[PDB]
Amino acid sequence: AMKDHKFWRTQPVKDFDEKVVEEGPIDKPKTPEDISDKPLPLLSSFEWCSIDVDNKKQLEDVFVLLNENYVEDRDAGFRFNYTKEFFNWALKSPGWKKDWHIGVRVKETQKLVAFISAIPVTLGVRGKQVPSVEINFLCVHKQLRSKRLTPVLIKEITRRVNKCDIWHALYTAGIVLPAPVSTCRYTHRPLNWKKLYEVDFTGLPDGHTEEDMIAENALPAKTKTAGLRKLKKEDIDQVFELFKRYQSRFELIQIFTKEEFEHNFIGEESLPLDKQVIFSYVVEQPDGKITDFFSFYSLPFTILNNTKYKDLGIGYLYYYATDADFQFKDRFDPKATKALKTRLCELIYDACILAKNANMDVFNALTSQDNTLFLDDLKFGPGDGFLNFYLFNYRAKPITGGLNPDNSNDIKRRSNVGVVML
Ligand SMILES: CCCCCCCCCCCCCC(=O)SCCNC(=O)CCNC(=O)[C@@H](O)C(C)(C)COP(=O)(O)OP(=O)(O)OC[C@H]1O[C@@H](n2cnc3c(N)ncnc32)[C@H](O)[C@@H]1OP(=O)(O)O
Repeated sequence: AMKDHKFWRTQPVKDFDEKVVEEGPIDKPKTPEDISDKPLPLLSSFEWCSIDVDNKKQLEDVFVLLNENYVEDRDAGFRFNYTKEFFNWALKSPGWKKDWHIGVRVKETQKLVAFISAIPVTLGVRGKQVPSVEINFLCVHKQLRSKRLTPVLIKEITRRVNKCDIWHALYTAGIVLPAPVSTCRYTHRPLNWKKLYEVDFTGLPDGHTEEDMIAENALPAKTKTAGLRKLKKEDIDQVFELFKRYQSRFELIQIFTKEEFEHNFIGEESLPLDKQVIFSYVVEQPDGKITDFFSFYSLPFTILNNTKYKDLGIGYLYYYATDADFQFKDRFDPKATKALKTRLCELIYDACILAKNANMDVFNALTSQDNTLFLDDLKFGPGDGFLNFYLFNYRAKPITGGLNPDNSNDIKRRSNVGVVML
């Protein structure tokens, strides 16, 4: 499908199979002065609204809307379980504005029925510094589906961001839209097999007993990497530089500021185990040097119609970095690769141990970054979904997603996608 995109055919996006030769903005430059200060027209019975994350009730309508409508099928037996903690983390990064957390409420009932948010970030695209925004959490109520409300949400958010002189954005989607700059596959590492099976999230291959599977996926109780501990504010300067250094190898990344970095990796203090969102770890050597860093975040699902379970823990491998190959000049030097693979397999194995001990039931990871070096060895099984990466108002050459043409993990090129979207 290439011409049947009534809305996207009108937007400044790359075209399918387009041979990019000059990367960069698509539309001719504009000024925030050429941008209407008035919110786009909306269906007579609807009205725009600005969700204040700092408001209990308002933030609540957001995750209630998303929880009830994020899954496409009432018979699924499961639902997303966004929390106030999750959104406080994801929506309050430095530079955020209530004006960019947009919703659509029914005038009469004031019911939230749509939502979409943007957060400002600096994107690094093949070395190019691009002030942008990341769009996420787009959601339209099930009763308002196939009515083409989405394009209006997109256009209204594009306007508010443009009025602030920001002209680009990164967004991801499982569905195929005009020219993705990259595609990655999802993988799942069973941490609590028995429960995943009982809530029907994994199968039992013919020839295998439930005992085979449990033993096969059984994990040690304690981590193994020496010097491994939780990230602390004291560590920020070192970890930040280590991260930036490692990240520079990728072609698509978010260029954090120390402030953004700290907000993103050290969560809200005083949160119970069962409510904690971000989990960041570091490895410190006897000389005080920080040589490793990895993180994962929690986003549970609510389980339905089950007498034994009503919640499913889901950990998502996030950002990480290590100096394991800083000794070699060329990332793809087979020696640099071997050294990096051995370290990542070690660090991420401990990550699975930490996620399981944190009561995560399954561990999710994409084939982005250098993930394919450890994915198969650490038993992250091939998932059924794929994630396409896109750039609004920006034309860029294709970036490796860590997949072979047959959808298997490309362990030799890995991926040049360094950003991890929520
Ligand atoms: C510089 C500043 C710019 C900032 C803006 C950046 C732009 C990018 C922002 C995009 C945010 C993405 C980041 C995330 O949050 S991706 C996560 C989105 N959420 C979910 O997948 C879970 C729940 N799903 C829903 O609520 C769906 O029903 C949605 C709302 C997604 C579609 O509701 P609906 O089924 O009732 O469709 P429609 O009748 O309103 O309208 C259909 C039109 O919209 C296009 N469409 C559908 N889904 C997506 C999607 N995920 N990205 C981009 N476009 C999408 C579609 O191709 C069609 O246009 P066209 O093919 O005919 O031309």
